[PDB]
Amino acid sequence: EAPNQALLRILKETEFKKIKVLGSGAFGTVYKGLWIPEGEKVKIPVAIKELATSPKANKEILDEAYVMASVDNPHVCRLLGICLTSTVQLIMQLMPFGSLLDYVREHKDNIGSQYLLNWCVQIAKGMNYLEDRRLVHRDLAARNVLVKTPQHVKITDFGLAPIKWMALESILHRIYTHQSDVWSYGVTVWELMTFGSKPYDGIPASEISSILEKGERLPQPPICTIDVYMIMVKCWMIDADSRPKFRELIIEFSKMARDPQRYLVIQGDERMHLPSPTDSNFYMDDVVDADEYL
Ligand SMILES: CCC(=O)N[C@H]1CC[C@@H](N2C(=O)N(c3ccccc3Cl)Cc3cnc(Nc4ccc(N5CCN(C)CC5)c(C)c4)nc32)CC1
Ligand SMILES: [Cl-]
Repeated sequence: EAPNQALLRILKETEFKKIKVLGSGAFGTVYKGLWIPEGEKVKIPVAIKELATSPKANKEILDEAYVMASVDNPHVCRLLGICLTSTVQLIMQLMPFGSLLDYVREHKDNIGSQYLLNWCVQIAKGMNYLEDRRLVHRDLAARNVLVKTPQHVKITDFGLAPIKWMALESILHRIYTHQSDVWSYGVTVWELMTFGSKPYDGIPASEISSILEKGERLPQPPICTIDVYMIMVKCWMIDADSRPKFRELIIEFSKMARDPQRYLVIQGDERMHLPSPTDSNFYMDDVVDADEYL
Protein backbone atom coordinates (compact mmCIF):
# COMPACT_ATOMS: atom_id res chain seq x y z
CA GLU A 1 0.00 0.00 0.00
CA ALA A 2 1.35 3.44 -0.81
CA PRO A 3 3.28 5.49 1.75
CA ASN A 4 0.92 7.71 3.73
CA GLN A 5 2.51 11.19 3.78
CA ALA A 6 -0.13 13.18 5.64
CA LEU A 7 1.47 16.11 7.45
CA LEU A 8 0.84 16.04 11.20
CA ARG A 9 0.82 19.60 12.58
CA ILE A 10 1.76 20.23 16.22
CA LEU A 11 0.15 23.41 17.55
CA LYS A 12 1.07 25.39 20.69
CA GLU A 13 -1.67 25.66 23.32
CA THR A 14 -0.84 29.36 23.60
CA GLU A 15 -1.88 29.68 19.96
CA PHE A 16 -5.56 28.99 20.79
CA LYS A 17 -8.26 29.95 23.29
CA LYS A 18 -11.13 27.70 24.40
CA ILE A 19 -14.37 29.75 24.50
CA LYS A 20 -17.38 27.53 25.18
CA VAL A 21 -17.62 23.81 25.79
CA LEU A 22 -19.62 22.05 23.07
CA GLY A 23 -19.96 18.73 24.87
CA SER A 24 -18.55 16.74 27.75
CA GLY A 25 -17.98 13.00 27.73
CA ALA A 26 -16.28 11.15 30.56
CA PHE A 27 -13.29 10.50 28.30
CA GLY A 28 -12.97 14.13 27.36
CA THR A 29 -14.34 17.54 26.55
CA VAL A 30 -14.86 19.36 23.25
CA TYR A 31 -14.68 23.17 23.17
CA LYS A 32 -15.62 25.89 20.75
CA GLY A 33 -12.57 28.05 20.20
CA LEU A 34 -10.34 30.23 18.08
CA TRP A 35 -6.83 29.51 16.84
CA ILE A 36 -4.37 32.32 16.05
CA PRO A 37 -1.17 31.29 14.24
CA GLU A 38 1.05 34.11 15.45
CA GLY A 39 2.15 36.67 12.91
CA GLU A 40 -0.29 35.36 10.29
CA LYS A 41 -3.11 37.78 11.22
CA VAL A 42 -5.92 35.20 11.00
CA LYS A 43 -8.43 33.84 13.51
CA ILE A 44 -9.53 30.31 12.61
CA PRO A 45 -12.71 29.04 14.32
CA VAL A 46 -12.00 25.55 15.67
CA ALA A 47 -13.27 22.76 17.87
CA ILE A 48 -10.85 21.42 20.52
CA LYS A 49 -11.12 17.88 21.91
CA GLU A 50 -9.17 17.12 25.11
CA LEU A 51 -9.21 14.13 27.47
CA ALA A 52 -6.58 13.22 32.74
CA THR A 53 -4.44 10.45 31.26
CA SER A 54 -5.12 6.80 30.51
CA PRO A 55 -2.46 4.77 28.64
CA LYS A 56 -5.13 3.16 26.45
CA ALA A 57 -7.02 6.40 25.73
CA ASN A 58 -3.93 8.43 24.80
CA LYS A 59 -3.34 5.72 22.19
CA GLU A 60 -6.86 5.83 20.71
CA ILE A 61 -7.08 9.61 20.38
CA LEU A 62 -3.80 9.43 18.47
CA ASP A 63 -5.32 6.76 16.26
CA GLU A 64 -8.13 9.19 15.59
CA ALA A 65 -5.61 11.95 14.87
CA TYR A 66 -3.87 9.50 12.53
CA VAL A 67 -7.01 8.93 10.45
CA MET A 68 -8.31 12.50 10.51
CA ALA A 69 -4.92 13.74 9.37
CA SER A 70 -4.91 11.40 6.39
CA VAL A 71 -8.11 12.53 4.56
CA ASP A 72 -8.63 15.71 2.55
CA ASN A 73 -12.09 16.12 0.95
CA PRO A 74 -14.81 18.80 1.18
CA HIS A 75 -17.39 16.45 2.67
CA VAL A 76 -15.07 14.82 5.20
CA CYS A 77 -13.88 16.36 8.45
CA ARG A 78 -10.13 16.77 8.82
CA LEU A 79 -7.68 17.51 11.59
CA LEU A 80 -5.95 20.87 11.66
CA GLY A 81 -3.38 19.54 14.10
CA ILE A 82 -2.81 18.27 17.60
CA CYS A 83 -1.45 19.93 20.72
CA LEU A 84 0.81 18.06 23.12
CA THR A 85 -0.21 19.14 26.56
CA SER A 86 -0.44 17.09 29.77
CA THR A 87 -3.36 15.51 27.92
CA VAL A 88 -3.31 15.66 24.13
CA GLN A 89 -5.77 17.85 22.21
CA LEU A 90 -7.25 17.27 18.74
CA ILE A 91 -7.89 20.49 16.83
CA MET A 92 -10.61 20.48 14.18
CA GLN A 93 -12.30 23.09 12.04
CA LEU A 94 -15.41 24.28 13.81
CA MET A 95 -18.75 23.09 12.45
CA PRO A 96 -20.95 25.93 13.74
CA PHE A 97 -24.39 24.28 13.35
CA GLY A 98 -23.57 21.01 15.06
CA SER A 99 -24.78 17.63 13.90
CA LEU A 100 -27.19 17.11 11.04
CA LEU A 101 -29.45 15.00 13.25
CA ASP A 102 -29.94 17.87 15.67
CA TYR A 103 -30.16 20.29 12.77
CA VAL A 104 -33.05 18.54 11.01
CA ARG A 105 -34.98 18.09 14.26
CA GLU A 106 -34.65 21.69 15.39
CA HIS A 107 -35.09 23.24 11.92
CA LYS A 108 -37.62 20.64 10.58
CA ASP A 109 -40.20 23.28 9.79
CA ASN A 110 -37.77 24.97 7.43
CA ILE A 111 -35.99 22.08 5.66
CA GLY A 112 -37.12 21.82 2.07
CA SER A 113 -36.49 19.14 -0.51
CA GLN A 114 -33.54 20.97 -2.02
CA TYR A 115 -31.55 20.72 1.21
CA LEU A 116 -32.56 17.13 1.92
CA LEU A 117 -31.40 15.98 -1.49
CA ASN A 118 -28.18 17.99 -1.48
CA TRP A 119 -27.23 16.54 1.91
CA CYS A 120 -27.67 13.09 0.40
CA VAL A 121 -25.36 14.01 -2.48
CA GLN A 122 -22.78 15.53 -0.15
CA ILE A 123 -22.81 12.56 2.22
CA ALA A 124 -22.45 10.26 -0.79
CA LYS A 125 -19.45 12.23 -2.08
CA GLY A 126 -17.98 11.93 1.40
CA MET A 127 -18.30 8.16 1.43
CA ASN A 128 -17.17 7.78 -2.17
CA TYR A 129 -14.02 9.66 -1.10
CA LEU A 130 -13.54 7.34 1.88
CA GLU A 131 -13.98 4.58 -0.71
CA ASP A 132 -11.31 5.93 -3.07
CA ARG A 133 -9.03 6.08 -0.03
CA ARG A 134 -10.06 2.46 0.73
CA LEU A 135 -11.21 3.62 4.17
CA VAL A 136 -14.46 2.09 5.46
CA HIS A 137 -16.40 4.22 7.91
CA ARG A 138 -18.09 1.50 9.98
CA ASP A 139 -20.12 4.13 11.94
CA LEU A 140 -22.03 6.27 9.39
CA ALA A 141 -25.20 7.83 10.85
CA ALA A 142 -26.96 11.19 10.95
CA ARG A 143 -25.30 12.07 14.28
CA ASN A 144 -21.85 11.56 12.68
CA VAL A 145 -22.55 14.20 10.00
CA LEU A 146 -21.71 17.78 10.93
CA VAL A 147 -23.02 20.93 9.31
CA LYS A 148 -20.50 23.64 8.51
CA THR A 149 -23.25 25.70 6.89
CA PRO A 150 -26.80 24.47 6.22
CA GLN A 151 -25.60 24.14 2.64
CA HIS A 152 -22.42 22.16 3.46
CA VAL A 153 -21.98 19.03 5.55
CA LYS A 154 -19.04 16.75 6.34
CA ILE A 155 -18.69 13.22 7.69
CA THR A 156 -17.03 12.69 11.07
CA ASP A 157 -16.20 9.83 13.44
CA PHE A 158 -14.98 7.67 10.56
CA GLY A 159 -12.64 4.68 10.54
CA LEU A 160 -12.27 4.11 14.29
CA ALA A 161 -12.48 0.86 16.26
CA PRO A 162 -25.18 0.95 16.80
CA ILE A 163 -26.62 -2.28 15.41
CA LYS A 164 -29.70 -0.52 14.00
CA TRP A 165 -27.53 1.13 11.33
CA MET A 166 -25.52 -2.01 10.50
CA ALA A 167 -25.63 -4.06 7.30
CA LEU A 168 -26.48 -7.67 7.99
CA GLU A 169 -23.08 -9.19 7.21
CA SER A 170 -21.86 -6.76 9.88
CA ILE A 171 -24.29 -8.23 12.42
CA LEU A 172 -23.93 -11.97 11.78
CA HIS A 173 -20.32 -12.17 10.71
CA ARG A 174 -19.08 -8.76 11.95
CA ILE A 175 -18.02 -8.04 8.35
CA TYR A 176 -17.36 -4.40 7.53
CA THR A 177 -17.03 -3.19 3.98
CA HIS A 178 -17.82 -0.18 1.85
CA GLN A 179 -21.04 -1.90 0.80
CA SER A 180 -21.76 -2.40 4.49
CA ASP A 181 -21.42 1.39 4.71
CA VAL A 182 -23.92 1.74 1.85
CA TRP A 183 -26.48 0.19 4.20
CA SER A 184 -25.85 2.72 6.95
CA TYR A 185 -26.04 5.51 4.40
CA GLY A 186 -29.54 4.14 3.75
CA VAL A 187 -30.55 4.42 7.39
CA THR A 188 -28.88 7.83 7.42
CA VAL A 189 -31.05 9.11 4.55
CA TRP A 190 -34.08 7.63 6.28
CA GLU A 191 -33.16 9.68 9.35
CA LEU A 192 -33.08 12.86 7.25
CA MET A 193 -36.22 12.08 5.24
CA THR A 194 -38.09 11.55 8.53
CA PHE A 195 -36.62 14.80 9.99
CA GLY A 196 -34.69 13.07 12.76
CA SER A 197 -36.86 10.14 13.81
CA LYS A 198 -35.43 6.97 15.40
CA PRO A 199 -35.01 3.81 13.28
CA TYR A 200 -36.75 0.67 14.43
CA ASP A 201 -38.19 2.53 17.37
CA GLY A 202 -39.02 0.33 20.33
CA ILE A 203 -37.47 -2.94 19.19
CA PRO A 204 -35.14 -5.46 20.82
CA ALA A 205 -31.61 -4.99 19.58
CA SER A 206 -31.44 -8.74 19.05
CA GLU A 207 -34.59 -9.13 16.96
CA ILE A 208 -33.20 -6.78 14.29
CA SER A 209 -30.97 -9.54 12.92
CA SER A 210 -33.78 -11.89 11.93
CA ILE A 211 -36.15 -9.04 11.11
CA LEU A 212 -33.69 -8.37 8.29
CA GLU A 213 -33.40 -12.02 7.18
CA LYS A 214 -37.20 -12.29 7.37
CA GLY A 215 -37.11 -9.33 4.96
CA GLU A 216 -38.55 -6.36 6.89
CA ARG A 217 -36.99 -2.92 6.42
CA LEU A 218 -37.72 0.62 7.52
CA PRO A 219 -40.96 2.39 6.52
CA GLN A 220 -41.39 4.76 3.60
CA PRO A 221 -41.26 8.32 5.00
CA PRO A 222 -44.28 10.47 4.07
CA ILE A 223 -42.30 13.00 2.05
CA CYS A 224 -40.67 10.23 0.03
CA THR A 225 -41.73 9.51 -3.50
CA ILE A 226 -41.33 5.88 -4.55
CA ASP A 227 -38.25 7.10 -6.46
CA VAL A 228 -36.42 8.05 -3.28
CA TYR A 229 -37.61 5.21 -1.06
CA MET A 230 -36.60 2.68 -3.72
CA ILE A 231 -33.03 3.97 -3.56
CA MET A 232 -32.97 3.49 0.21
CA VAL A 233 -34.41 -0.04 -0.06
CA LYS A 234 -31.67 -0.95 -2.54
CA CYS A 235 -29.20 -0.05 0.24
CA TRP A 236 -30.83 -2.75 2.38
CA MET A 237 -30.61 -5.67 0.02
CA ILE A 238 -28.75 -8.58 1.56
CA ASP A 239 -26.44 -9.37 -1.37
CA ALA A 240 -23.97 -6.53 -0.90
CA ASP A 241 -23.06 -6.32 -4.62
CA SER A 242 -26.65 -5.60 -5.56
CA ARG A 243 -26.68 -2.60 -3.13
CA PRO A 244 -25.70 0.61 -4.97
CA LYS A 245 -22.18 2.01 -5.13
CA PHE A 246 -21.75 5.43 -3.48
CA ARG A 247 -20.60 6.68 -6.87
CA GLU A 248 -24.05 5.74 -8.21
CA LEU A 249 -25.87 7.26 -5.22
CA ILE A 250 -24.01 10.47 -6.01
CA ILE A 251 -25.40 10.43 -9.53
CA GLU A 252 -28.94 9.36 -8.72
CA PHE A 253 -29.46 11.80 -5.86
CA SER A 254 -27.76 14.52 -7.87
CA LYS A 255 -30.26 13.87 -10.67
CA MET A 256 -33.19 14.23 -8.29
CA ALA A 257 -31.56 17.37 -6.85
CA ARG A 258 -32.28 19.10 -10.16
CA ASP A 259 -36.07 18.86 -9.71
CA PRO A 260 -36.41 18.54 -5.94
CA GLN A 261 -40.18 18.71 -5.59
CA ARG A 262 -40.65 15.92 -8.11
CA TYR A 263 -38.95 13.57 -5.63
CA LEU A 264 -39.85 14.86 -2.14
CA VAL A 265 -43.27 16.26 -1.39
CA ILE A 266 -43.10 18.76 1.48
CA GLN A 267 -46.06 20.96 2.43
CA GLY A 268 -45.04 24.55 1.92
CA ASP A 269 -41.65 23.59 0.46
CA GLU A 270 -41.16 26.88 -1.41
CA ARG A 271 -42.05 28.97 1.70
CA MET A 272 -39.16 27.50 3.73
CA HIS A 273 -35.84 29.28 4.19
CA LEU A 274 -32.76 28.22 6.13
CA PRO A 275 -29.98 30.48 7.45
CA SER A 276 -27.47 30.93 4.67
CA PRO A 277 -24.40 32.79 6.12
CA THR A 278 -24.12 34.42 2.70
CA ASP A 279 -27.83 35.22 2.84
CA SER A 280 -28.54 36.47 6.34
CA ASN A 281 -25.63 36.88 8.73
CA PHE A 282 -22.11 35.77 9.66
CA TYR A 283 -22.89 36.25 13.37
CA MET A 284 -13.60 39.32 17.11
CA ASP A 285 -13.84 40.80 13.66
CA ASP A 286 -10.98 39.34 11.56
CA VAL A 287 -11.51 35.64 10.90
CA VAL A 288 -10.90 33.05 8.20
CA ASP A 289 -12.53 29.65 7.92
CA ALA A 290 -10.10 26.75 8.18
CA ASP A 291 -11.01 25.64 4.62
CA GLU A 292 -9.66 28.92 3.22
CA TYR A 293 -6.51 28.72 5.33
CA LEU A 294 -5.06 25.76 3.26
C1 LIG B 1 -17.72 13.14 21.83
C2 LIG B 1 -18.19 14.00 23.03
C3 LIG B 1 -19.29 14.97 22.52
O1 LIG B 1 -20.11 15.47 23.23
N1 LIG B 1 -19.27 15.25 21.08
C4 LIG B 1 -20.27 16.15 20.49
C5 LIG B 1 -19.80 17.57 20.79
C6 LIG B 1 -18.47 17.86 20.10
C7 LIG B 1 -18.66 17.72 18.61
N2 LIG B 1 -17.49 17.89 17.71
C8 LIG B 1 -16.35 16.97 17.66
O2 LIG B 1 -16.31 16.02 18.37
N3 LIG B 1 -15.27 17.21 16.71
C9 LIG B 1 -14.12 16.29 16.69
C10 LIG B 1 -14.21 15.01 16.19
C11 LIG B 1 -13.07 14.21 16.21
C12 LIG B 1 -11.87 14.68 16.74
C13 LIG B 1 -11.78 15.97 17.25
C14 LIG B 1 -12.93 16.76 17.22
CL1 LIG B 1 -12.84 18.42 17.89
C15 LIG B 1 -15.29 18.36 15.83
C16 LIG B 1 -16.49 19.32 15.90
C17 LIG B 1 -16.56 20.48 15.06
N4 LIG B 1 -17.64 21.28 15.20
C18 LIG B 1 -18.61 20.99 16.08
N5 LIG B 1 -19.78 21.90 16.16
C19 LIG B 1 -20.85 21.85 17.20
C20 LIG B 1 -20.98 20.78 18.07
C21 LIG B 1 -22.00 20.78 19.05
C22 LIG B 1 -22.88 21.86 19.13
N6 LIG B 1 -23.93 21.80 20.17
C23 LIG B 1 -23.94 22.65 21.35
C24 LIG B 1 -25.35 22.70 21.95
N7 LIG B 1 -26.02 21.48 22.01
C25 LIG B 1 -26.40 21.13 23.19
C26 LIG B 1 -25.63 20.39 21.25
C27 LIG B 1 -24.19 20.48 20.71
C28 LIG B 1 -22.76 22.93 18.24
C29 LIG B 1 -23.74 24.12 18.30
C30 LIG B 1 -21.74 22.94 17.27
N8 LIG B 1 -18.56 19.91 16.87
C31 LIG B 1 -17.51 19.06 16.80
C32 LIG B 1 -19.15 16.32 18.19
C33 LIG B 1 -20.32 15.76 19.01
CL1 LIG C 1 -28.36 0.82 17.59
